[PDB]
Order: sequence, then structure tokens, then C-alpha cells
Amino acid sequence: MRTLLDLDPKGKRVLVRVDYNVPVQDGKVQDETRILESLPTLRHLLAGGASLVLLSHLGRPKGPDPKYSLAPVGEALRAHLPEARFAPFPPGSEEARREAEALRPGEVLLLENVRFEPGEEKNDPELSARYARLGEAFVLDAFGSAHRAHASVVGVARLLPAYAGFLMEKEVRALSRLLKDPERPYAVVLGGAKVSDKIGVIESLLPRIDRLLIGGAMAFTFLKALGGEVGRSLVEEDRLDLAKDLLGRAEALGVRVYLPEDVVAAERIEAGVETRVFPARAIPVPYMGLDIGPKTREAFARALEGARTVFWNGPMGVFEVPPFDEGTLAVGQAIAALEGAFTVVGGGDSVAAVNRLGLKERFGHVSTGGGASLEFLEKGTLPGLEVLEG
Ligand code: NA
Repeated sequence: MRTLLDLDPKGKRVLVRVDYNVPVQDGKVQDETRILESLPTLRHLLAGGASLVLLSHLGRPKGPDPKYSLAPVGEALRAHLPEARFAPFPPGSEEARREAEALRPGEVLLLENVRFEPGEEKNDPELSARYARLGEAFVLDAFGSAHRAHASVVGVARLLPAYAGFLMEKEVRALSRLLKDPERPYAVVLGGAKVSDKIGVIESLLPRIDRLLIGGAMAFTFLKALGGEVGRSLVEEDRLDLAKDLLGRAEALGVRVYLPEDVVAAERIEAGVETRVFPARAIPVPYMGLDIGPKTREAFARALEGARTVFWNGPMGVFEVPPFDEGTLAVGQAIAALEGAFTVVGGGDSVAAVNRLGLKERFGHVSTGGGASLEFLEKGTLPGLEVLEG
């Protein structure tokens, strides 16, 4: 993969696809972490004598939705880079082109949300050709956008010499340690409500790991297939055979699997609702398992002892509804407490859990909040990565 130093930025206007998809409220960025993380790439290019045009998505609006304008992000960026300016013009527009052509060495221009362009998500080749007028070289520094063939990710990269920025490279390398020669014992903790959403990553990682811990509602599909009585717990009836086959593959590959022993159940998903603890294989109707129980949390933590690599993605229960978030928080706490293990966390709820444990710095790598990381682990590559090779 072509990396940042392969580009000679001197006297060139460089187009950079960054990830500034940050939380915004009342016209103010609520967390500028993503903006800060993009700085090394920008500083390198500016020190190299280039001018910069920045492109980013914000939310997933289908067109020019003012709620998702990058204006607030431009303000936050300028506070760190005084030479940066924001222009409220879609990147495929003639106004954007003129603004970009007027830039001088050292200047930085952030254009409007790429999602405002109708051809962006369609990877419109003509739109990509217009993006190609914005710079002489292209730097992709947004791993979280690399899983989709979009005009500002793949399309323009095919018209300009393309390179991976510092951040993009860092993310790819971290996840690559979960695919190539990972340190063993290697344990994987997967959660989520449906096994169907984990089939790809499970089949991809099974031949590479030693232990697989399964939590979340998807565990009930496995448990029912194995003969357990899960009461009114969520189950994908059309995936019962598949669940059993995945366990069969684990047995064939020498991967030890762990499933819940007990669960915290309730008659309905309600915050603070009264609960009952039942064996995961004996949940009486009308109860439904909503989180892994205390014995399961303990067992899952013990299963990680000795691991040198741990990858975790997914909630252990109904994370957004207390007290059914305890299992997820407990797994995060257990992983943070490990010694001698490279730990990687991905997934919406699990990353959210890590962010409120007050132990985030304890993890080896917390992947980009999105689906790109999981797709990369399943396929071994991404569209945005392929345009940086060759
Ligand atoms: Na794979």
C-alpha cells in the first residue's frame, strides 16, 4: 500500500479525504477527537510545501441537509490550524473548484459535506472527475469511509495518484494484527442481537483463533439450536442450522467456544424493570434474556486469561437500556484489566461502553466508530484500500 511519504507534496495542492464525522449539537462540535487525529497528516503535507483541500462526510444525509453542514467542523479545525478556512460549497461545484484553484502554499480549505452531492454514494465517475480538479494528488486518511466505493474515496483516487495518510495506515496496521500472524492465544468476543450479522467475521476469523466468546441476543439462536429452552428470548429461527454449523466449524478447527451460562431476564425491555436470573438454557416463558448474567461475566473474564490477542465487537445485552448494559461494561472492564494482551475493540455499543468506563487508554486499539473495521476483518481488504495499492 502506498503510504504518505511516497508523495512529494512540494508546490502541489493536495486533496485529502478525512473523517470529520463528529458529533454536533446546536452548531457546535461536541467531540473533536477525529479532527485532532487528522492533524499529523495535514502537518506533514504543510511542512512539505503543499496547500490542502479537505473533504469529509458528516452523518448520512441523502443530499444537502443543512443539519449536516460541516460549518461547525470548520470552526473547530481553524482553532487548531489558523490557516484553515471553510467554504459552504459542495465539492463537485464550480464555486468549490474556484476556491481550490485560488489556494496558495500553506493554505487549507475544507469544503462542504461530500454527502450533499447526489453522485457521491453512487461513485459517479463524472463527479469524481470534478473532484480531481481540486488537487494534483489524493490522500485517503479516512479508514471509516474506506469500506464503500464512494466518489471521494475510490472514484477520485483512480484519477489522481493516491496515498494512504498517517491515520489510515495506522488503522489498517492495527486491524491487520488480527489477520496476519496474530500473537496466540487469540480470543474473539462477539456480541449483537443477530448471528446473521456476524457470520462473515466468524467464518473469517475461526481459522485464525483459539477461543470464541459469544454474547448478546444472538447467543440464544446458538443455545436453542443446542437444545436449550430460551423462553421468549430473541431468536433467528432461520439461522438455527447455521448456528450449529458454525459451532461445528469451531470444533473442526480446534477453537474453544464459550456461551452464556446464566442471563439477566425480564418480561419486557424497560429501563430499571424488575429482573430475574436464569440459566441461559432454561429461561421460562414469558421471560426473555436481556443480558449475560454474573456467572457468564465471570466465565468470560476467565476465558480471556492467558490471551495475547483479544478482539471484541458487540454488546452482551440490551446496552442502551439499563440495567441490561452491565454485561457489556463488565466485559470491557475485564479486557481493560488484562496483562500482556493486545486488545482491539470495535462496534457501536462496545466502543460506546469503552468510552464511559474511564479506562479507554487501557485498550490496545479502539477502531473507528463504524462498520469498515468489521468488513475489513471479514474480507481482508476494502475498496478504499485497493485504490492505494498499485
Ligand atoms: Na476473510
